[PDB]
Amino acid sequence: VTTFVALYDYESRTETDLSFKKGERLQILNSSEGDWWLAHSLTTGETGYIPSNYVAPS
Repeated sequence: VTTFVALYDYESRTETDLSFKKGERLQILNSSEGDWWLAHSLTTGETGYIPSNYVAPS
C-alpha cells in the first residue's frame, strides 16, 4: 500500500508536518516503521510528516 486516506483532521504545528482533512488521500511511500510517516497529499499537493494512527488504506 502506497496510497492512504485520512481518518481525522490534523493541523501542522511545525515546518515538517502536514495539515490535512479527514478524507484527504495521501501518497506514503514508507509506512514500514515509525509513528510519523512522510506523506504527499494527492488531494492538495502539500508534503510532510503525518501521524500514522490517522490514516487508512486507499
